[PDB]
Amino acid sequence: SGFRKMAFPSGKVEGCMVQVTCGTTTLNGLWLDDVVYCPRHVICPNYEDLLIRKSNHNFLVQAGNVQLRVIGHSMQNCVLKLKVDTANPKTPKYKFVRIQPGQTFSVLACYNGSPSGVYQCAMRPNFTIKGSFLNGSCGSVGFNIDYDCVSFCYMHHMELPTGVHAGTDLEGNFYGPFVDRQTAQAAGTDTTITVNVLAWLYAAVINGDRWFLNRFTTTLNDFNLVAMKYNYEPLTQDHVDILGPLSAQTGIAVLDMCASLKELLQNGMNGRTILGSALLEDEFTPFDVVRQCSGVTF
Amino acid sequence: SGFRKMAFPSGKVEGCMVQVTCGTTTLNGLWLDDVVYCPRHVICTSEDMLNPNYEDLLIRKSNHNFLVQAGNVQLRVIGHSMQNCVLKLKVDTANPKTPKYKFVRIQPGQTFSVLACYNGSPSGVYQCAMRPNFTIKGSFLNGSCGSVGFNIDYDCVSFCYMHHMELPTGVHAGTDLEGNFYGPFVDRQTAQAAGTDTTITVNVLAWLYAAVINGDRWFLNRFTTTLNDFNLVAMKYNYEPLTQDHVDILGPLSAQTGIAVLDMCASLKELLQNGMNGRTILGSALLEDEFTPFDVVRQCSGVTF
Ligand SMILES: N#CC1CN(S(=O)(=O)N2Cc3ccc(Cl)cc3[C@H](C(=O)Nc3cncc4ccccc34)C2)C1
Ligand SMILES: N#CC1CN(S(=O)(=O)N2Cc3ccc(Cl)cc3[C@H](C(=O)Nc3cncc4ccccc34)C2)C1
Ligand SMILES: [Cl-]
Ligand SMILES: [Cl-]
Repeated sequence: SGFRKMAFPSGKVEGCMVQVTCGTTTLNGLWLDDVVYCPRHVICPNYEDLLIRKSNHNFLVQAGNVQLRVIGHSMQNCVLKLKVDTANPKTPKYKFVRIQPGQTFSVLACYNGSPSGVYQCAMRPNFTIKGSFLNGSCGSVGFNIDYDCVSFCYMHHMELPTGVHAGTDLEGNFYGPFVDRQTAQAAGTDTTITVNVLAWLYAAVINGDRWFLNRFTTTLNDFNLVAMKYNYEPLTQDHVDILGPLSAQTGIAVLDMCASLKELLQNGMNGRTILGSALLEDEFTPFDVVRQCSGVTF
Repeated sequence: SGFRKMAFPSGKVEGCMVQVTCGTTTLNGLWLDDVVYCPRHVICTSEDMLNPNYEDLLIRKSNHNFLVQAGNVQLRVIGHSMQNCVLKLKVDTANPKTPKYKFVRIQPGQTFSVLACYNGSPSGVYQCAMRPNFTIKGSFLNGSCGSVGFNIDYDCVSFCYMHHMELPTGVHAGTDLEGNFYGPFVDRQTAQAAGTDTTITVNVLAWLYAAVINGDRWFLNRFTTTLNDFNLVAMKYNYEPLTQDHVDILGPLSAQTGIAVLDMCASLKELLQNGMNGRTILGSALLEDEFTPFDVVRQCSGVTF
């Protein structure tokens, strides 16, 4: 029993974190084999012009108490790839994957190449993340672990004026319409991840919280008309299919659970809580609910 | 900016997790140097749990009855002893991944990270608090026994909790790493229930100071309160009494924000009376009590917004 915002164990990622310094800027880098990946704003804009003025020895890379020697450099989108002479002996099995809004991942927050904390978060529909980052956190990475393979999906680049965060995949492509420069940038109006709220309602049922269940059902179209009114993302047939296993385990049809959600949106919780929360939680995917209510190990 | 329930990076603890099997029971163990620590109930057979005589069950065991697996490698047990509710298995290999560590016993209100494991393999990491009733609101399934709680201040891992059991309300009970249980609990299947839980007042205050640091003051008021008047009100909402020690501990956060502890107490008193009226504080519609004053200082900026 119990339901917590759980992150993947961060060990395999901790062994990849390094400090990257260029001039007066210090941030975090990800050392995999003989390459260190970090945000290109460490050279700071005309990034080709700023980069051509740099030599290998201008980049100081520190792994623990050991200096790594930079022997090459190149830029890929908004990521700087620093070739080093030493391959990371702690390099785990890994992939670079680009995630979609609604997907969750673990963030290992680092400062000066040293990990300070791990937390779980979701890629919002507006492509920002509600993270916890201070100055110096740039280069901190997001990941998921499947068996023994680490799938790196996020690299932290910046904080927006509302306190939320923006970054790239590990190939340097931004999530969202953001740019790596000090210009007028703002997060778009966010929405609630509907398929995730439904997954969390199924987790509440699995843990014994059933007060919100009702005898009613709904069509997908009627549910989507109500979802649009409350700034909830549209629920698709793919979402209904993905929720299939949780529907079978609890005996509550997806559209039957949609009718419970509709009543919660139209009437509130009325002094009650669900899994110790007075808000409808949307940062647990259907897979996160299955994994936490089954004890999958890595 | 931002405020999340943040756990410590679990790497140093992952390298210590092993699987311990005795007969038909399999659970997790903590391998530090040449000793594996695990709950002593690994030697019980379910029926034993009603009234187990651990000394009697243990005397019938030899070293080779305990199977310890570290990854894909079997460790050889060369000695065993019981210390309170923990079994200490001496092994022939010292853990080369043993971090710098201490065993610390914590007080209610203190927070820690939990590395939840099954079959000696870590599955997830989350942040917890020792409730005032000595239970923890964890997320544990069958096979999680032996999972540990810890803090990593600086480069030293301080182990403070080992998971032993789930109570009928879904909450969890366990011991420090010397095998002493937190709370009036026993490692026996007896009628045992968690006492009435209360809200950790000093932690809610710390979290209100974190909200002010991050730029929110809507909940503040022009009033102050005495410590005694605050406690008379707080006790009516099932909040733990606030002591002079708590007021002293909140000193640094009071100086950083310019808001006296008893002025923050007056704000809390009003929040308990009025609720939030559609508003949130740090993305929460409830008053959060699982961040200590230390956690707020650790995570938040030194400059107030
Ligand atoms: N809005 C807003 C804030 C962030 N700015 S800034 O001027 O410090 N800033 C401009 C900038 C522009 C482009 C890029 Cl790619 C990076 C960056 C940097 C960046 O955002 N860093 C950070 C990242 N995360 C958490 C931070 C917390 C606190 C301060 C910086 C933080 C620096 C004011
Ligand atoms: N209440 C209640 C539940 C737990 N029981 S039990 O019979 O499985 N159980 C009695 C028992 C008694 C004393 C001691 Cl020390 C250990 C234990 C064990 C224990 O609690 N295991 C677990 C531990 N954690 C999370 C669990 C989740 C799900 C099932 C077991 C879980 C076994 C029913
Ligand atoms: Cl010791
Ligand atoms: Cl303590």
